[PDB]
Amino acid sequence: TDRDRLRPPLDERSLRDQLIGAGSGWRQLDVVAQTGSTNADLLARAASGADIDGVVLIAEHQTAGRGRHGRGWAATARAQIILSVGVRVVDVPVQAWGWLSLAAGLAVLDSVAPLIAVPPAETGLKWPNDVLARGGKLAGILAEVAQPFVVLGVGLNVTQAPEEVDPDATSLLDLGVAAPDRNRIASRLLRELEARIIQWRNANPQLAADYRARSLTIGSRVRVELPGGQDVVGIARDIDDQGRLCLDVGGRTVVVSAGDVVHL
Ligand SMILES: Nc1ncnc2c1ncn2[C@H]1CC[C@@H](CNS(=O)(=O)NC(=O)CCCC[C@@H]2SC[C@@H]3NC(=O)N[C@@H]32)C1
Repeated sequence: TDRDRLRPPLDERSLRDQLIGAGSGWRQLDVVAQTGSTNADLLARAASGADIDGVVLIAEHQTAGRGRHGRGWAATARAQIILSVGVRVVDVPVQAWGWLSLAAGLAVLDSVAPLIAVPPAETGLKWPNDVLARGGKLAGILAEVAQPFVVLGVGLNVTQAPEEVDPDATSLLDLGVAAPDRNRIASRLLRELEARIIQWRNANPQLAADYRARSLTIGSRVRVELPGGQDVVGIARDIDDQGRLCLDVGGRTVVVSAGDVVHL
């Protein structure tokens, strides 16, 4: 397609020089031409004994991507920022691990927000793992547990056309960013991510506060599709200390640990 001219490759050397060294917590960064799933790859490293804390894996293309709840993730080469990072979590109470996922979405949003000229309506965070812009899914986040680690995965649509991946998707290009630079965006993303991970590890109240400020879900009428197929309709009110969504259902509180949110 014509978007190929807007998709130059990543510069691995430059990313390493920016992100590895004094002042940074990232220990390793690799760019691979392609793989099945960056999340699976880092999980596999950990499963064979690797210390993956602060390890970054970026793929130009991903052929067997994973979404939440056994779903998939679609991509074409060089159209997204596709990455996974390792996070040691055993030092943090297990009940707080759900916030690491929310923190990642916040980091992704903050990394790309200033690139848009004028933010259209419905731009922000949808619980529990969506970055939305103009109602479209700009990025998806997947967290997978492999004690003592969590592997955090990010799929961010940079020039990816919705016709290539999913009808409800959007990208920076489709949001009016004419020539997005994936090298600059990747660096910004990883720096934002480091800060949010540190905040999460230290239970900094600003993490929850900043998330709330960018939430599209809180205050909205929602239908939540639960694991198992059930739907619950209510109004989202808050996120608890476990990262769970708190719903007002006719005056009753229903707290949801996992589900698919539709804003009504
Ligand atoms: N590229 C896409 N953009 C927007 N929506 C998409 C795209 N591809 C598929 N979709 C739809 C089709 C299935 C839906 C999956 N939604 S979900 O259940 O909330 N899961 C997610 O959003 C988590 C996605 C995480 C993908 C990252 S990419 C690198 C890392 N490795 C990996 O295999 N997964 C993560 C979204």
